[PDB]
Amino acid sequence: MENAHTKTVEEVLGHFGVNESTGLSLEQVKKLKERWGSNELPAEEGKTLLELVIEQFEDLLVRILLLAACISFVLAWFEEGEETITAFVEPFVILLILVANAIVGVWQERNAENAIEALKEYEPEMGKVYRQDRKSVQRIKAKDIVPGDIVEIAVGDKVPADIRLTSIKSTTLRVDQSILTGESVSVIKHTDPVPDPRAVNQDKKNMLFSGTNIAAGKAMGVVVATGVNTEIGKIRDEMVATEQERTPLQQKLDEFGEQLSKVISLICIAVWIINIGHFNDPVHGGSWIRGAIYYFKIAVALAVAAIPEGLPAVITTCLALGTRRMAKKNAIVRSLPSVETLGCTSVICSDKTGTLTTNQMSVCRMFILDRVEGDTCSLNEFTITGSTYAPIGEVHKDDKPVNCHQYDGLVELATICALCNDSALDYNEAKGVYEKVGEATETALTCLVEKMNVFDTELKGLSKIERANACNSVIKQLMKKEFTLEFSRDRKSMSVYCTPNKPSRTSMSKMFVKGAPEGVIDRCTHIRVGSTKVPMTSGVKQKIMSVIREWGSGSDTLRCLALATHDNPLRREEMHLEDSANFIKYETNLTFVGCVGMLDPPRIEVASSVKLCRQAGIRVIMITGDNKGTAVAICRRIGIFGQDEDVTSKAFTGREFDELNPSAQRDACLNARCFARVEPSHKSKIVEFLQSFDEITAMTGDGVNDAPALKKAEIGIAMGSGTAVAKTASEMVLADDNFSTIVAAVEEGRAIYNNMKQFIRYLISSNVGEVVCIFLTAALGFPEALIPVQLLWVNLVTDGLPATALGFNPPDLDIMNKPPRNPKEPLISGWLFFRYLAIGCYVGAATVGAAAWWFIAADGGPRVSFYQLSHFLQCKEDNPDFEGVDCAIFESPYPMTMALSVLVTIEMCNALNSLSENQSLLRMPPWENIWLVGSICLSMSLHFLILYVEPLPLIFQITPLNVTQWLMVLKISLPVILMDETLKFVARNYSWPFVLLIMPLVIWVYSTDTNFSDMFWS
Ligand code: ALF
Ligand SMILES: [Mg+2]
Repeated sequence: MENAHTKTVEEVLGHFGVNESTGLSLEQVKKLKERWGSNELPAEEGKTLLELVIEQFEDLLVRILLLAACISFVLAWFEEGEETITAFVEPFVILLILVANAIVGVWQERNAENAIEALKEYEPEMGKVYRQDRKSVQRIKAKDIVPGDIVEIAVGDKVPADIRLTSIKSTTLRVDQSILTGESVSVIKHTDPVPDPRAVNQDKKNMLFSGTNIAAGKAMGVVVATGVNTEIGKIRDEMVATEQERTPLQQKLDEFGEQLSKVISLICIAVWIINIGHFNDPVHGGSWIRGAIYYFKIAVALAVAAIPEGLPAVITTCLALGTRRMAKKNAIVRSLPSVETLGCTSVICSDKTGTLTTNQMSVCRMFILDRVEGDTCSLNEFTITGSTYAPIGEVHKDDKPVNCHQYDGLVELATICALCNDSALDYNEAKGVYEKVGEATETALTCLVEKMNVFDTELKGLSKIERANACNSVIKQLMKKEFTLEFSRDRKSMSVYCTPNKPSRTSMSKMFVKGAPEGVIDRCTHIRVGSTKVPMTSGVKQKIMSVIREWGSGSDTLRCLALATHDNPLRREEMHLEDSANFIKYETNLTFVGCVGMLDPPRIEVASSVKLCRQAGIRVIMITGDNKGTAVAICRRIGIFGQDEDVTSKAFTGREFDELNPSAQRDACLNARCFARVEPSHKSKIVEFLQSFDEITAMTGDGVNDAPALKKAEIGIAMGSGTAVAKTASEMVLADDNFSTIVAAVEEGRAIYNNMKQFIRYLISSNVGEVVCIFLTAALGFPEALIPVQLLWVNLVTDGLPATALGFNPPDLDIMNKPPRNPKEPLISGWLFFRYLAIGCYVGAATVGAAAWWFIAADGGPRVSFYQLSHFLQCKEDNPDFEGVDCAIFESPYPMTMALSVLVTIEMCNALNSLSENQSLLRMPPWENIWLVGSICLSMSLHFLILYVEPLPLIFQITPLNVTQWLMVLKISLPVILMDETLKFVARNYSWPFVLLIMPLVIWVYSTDTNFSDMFWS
């Protein structure tokens, strides 16, 4: 059945072959069941850990590292029995870091909440259905309802499937459609067809939708769609068809990984070509026997040197620290990688009710009659302060405190509001927040009554439990409700009959009236001025109507609720209380006591957040299921739209949006800033159109309708008092219900992204330095200087501690005044690429020289020959007298610890001057980041431990160093800071206590004058 709302009830009955009270037969129900299925939303299967691990192992960098570990294990098998189990430490440690990365990634991306199964609890467990031929009413589970079936729904019942209403009992059907519109207001429904092929769910008032409870009233209806074909079915389908896409930083890192893999392949091929020169098959030797292990030892070392192993760990640590800061700001973050993507947000999409507003209806304006002029009257307008159901508020007439006891019209209005309401107010001691037991409008009237002590009741020390209803109880003690007249569609008003409790009261019959201004005023024939009744006149009616229209159609489109009372009601026994037609007849001689106006009020922290978003370059677009007028009024109130701003081509509705031209279809999302009366699919389409412009969108909401948009958007935020569907479909939850936390999170994400760029560049520079070192050692043929396990230790511990310290950098001063960054921004620029490539080349050359320094120019150590004996695998016993030295000195740990110490100290110095992108270290000292110096001294302490503890110098081929060699290492390492400062100065042009600290040290280390002898190849 398509467009069931357009067709009449007879047509939709005939199409299904269904009649009232004889809905279906035992075979027709089976045919409809097999044709469609079951009234159920298929759940999402939980993601198993095995598939998560397999997918996370698909990373190219991880794959290269795993291949390196495997080939290292193969090489270690060929190793002799002379060495101990330390030969297998390398594959073990590489596998350990790989599984550590996998486990930390699982911890990062594991969420127990499921987007469908736990969330779709809106489906009723049981519903009275199946008006088949067997009996009358069948209370069978809603799991197996067929589209042809007839359903009856009662008060508090949840609609099982998409139902096209046929008959309405109790004259009113109040439906709560918050899951599809976000509004808790009761939607009065009818059975008349709406003759439009394309209509939003709000326009469809002849249909019932699954998962929506009934505020009041009972009715009968015929199902139209079930299971996936329902509106909640569309919500679930949107919830499952959206797969989270890698954040822009992750895309940049994947591009870097692909580039790194290709350059690894090229460098490995080049090394293999060069290794042919040293080990040539025409030259008689064991080229295959022993040249293979040397080449593959390079390949494993090259792969280890290229991959920044500690980068995922430090990134996770930084994201976890940012998440902890957010949790200290009362905002719990569910996904760490989405913390940084907050900074690059181009557009913020928001839901009006609950997120921008308080979702607590409160009356803000009210007026009564004080003086009546000739064809004119004087309205005593008041304003109510308060946006919460708590009765803490004051009346303001021209912004002055007012005591309502003196005014008699206010007392009458308060009595009418107290008695003519069915709802009430209660206090939750557990939560500490007053909540509405019934309708929002009647609860707002109750709160207004309690705010002003019209009888001057004493509330000096009343408990919060009894403060909720004290004034209402005092009023109700005076007047008792004999009966009530229910709301009706035709009269659009509510009447309550009351009798005074005092036995000697002269007046004994009063009917209070509360309803829509039009009908109530047209049915009003007198005006209540103070305690005196006044005949009505045309001018007073016209001015009252004009005031109502300006209150309900301007900057603050409040819902208008006219009030009245009946001073001469007919006797109770004279009444015929069966039909609603007699109600309007009995409601004809009212006196206009006054009127009130109410709206959903925005929070007291939204407008500032919106203007701060505008300052930072983020556009805040409001998308809501409410009517366009209220949406625009709230937009103007919170500052999205100007008070006098024209919104002809900037505010749209879903029906307007769908029919719009494709070029204008793009243009609307390009320029418009407010969307109202939109389905959840419309919100998803808005977000998708915004993303099509390559813009990161932040969706904020608190309802089920927001969930498809929250999932579709890159980052989704949910309020801490909204539905669990929004909470679990969003990456961030605002526990304190504070909107400024969003701009705070954007600021923290920008700072986090800056720090992440800094330490990513630092780690990549270290890695390229190690790669250049390995390539130089392979090409020259010199004995190895850096072993892969030393590279693991350097890349993980002594780099992650400085990397975390660099992630602890203070943020930029102008961080929140800058526009959002382009998502396609390269992580490395050309000049910075040149800087870090030069640093890496210097690191490689320095490590190679430090290894060669011990071999050739050893001060106090064994001095080998020139670069002629650079090749060392050709050394053998009974050699042609190359030198009278042992051939086993080439494996000594002294050159290896030389290279390790040079690398570590150069990395420490690089961490010192990686504090800033282009600011020199002289301008801002390392003392600014007190974590940086602490992490660096901790890393030096760790290095000294691995040098001087008992077992550790065995795993790493290193030995303790004497003072002279340590000074040589320092002399080699120091010029890196000078080189970085020079490069920074060139970048810039194309404090004193810190400066005086290093002067006594630089002279002391450089005082010794030690020269070299390697000059022939130069
Ligand atoms: F609360 Al809404 F669209 F206004 F989900
Ligand atoms: Mg909402």
